[PDB]
Amino acid sequence: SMSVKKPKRDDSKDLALCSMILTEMETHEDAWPFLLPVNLKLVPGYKKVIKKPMDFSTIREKLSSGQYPNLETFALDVRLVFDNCETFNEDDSDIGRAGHNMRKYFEKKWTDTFK
Repeated sequence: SMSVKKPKRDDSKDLALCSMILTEMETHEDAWPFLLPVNLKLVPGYKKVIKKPMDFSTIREKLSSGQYPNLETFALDVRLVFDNCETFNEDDSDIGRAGHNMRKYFEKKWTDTFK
């Protein structure tokens, strides 16, 4: 509250560390469904159904342009990529499995870097 603060966590490396994690996600072999924005002209249903599209290239652009106020907003966008994937894809499909694998990969990197 006013004039009552928890001890100051050092957040000066967060930007660099989020960038590294994003690089690691981008270079994973199962990243291919998530690297670029879904083509809303060519994928039936996607525009209507997925209210907030998100992808790794868009996260990169946001990150590099100071559009994440903190590391939780970054994590929220990454999770949005996978939540979208689950909404639109059967679990039993290549893309469905890709999204599960990537989400796990991310959550491990996140816990190991910050938790």
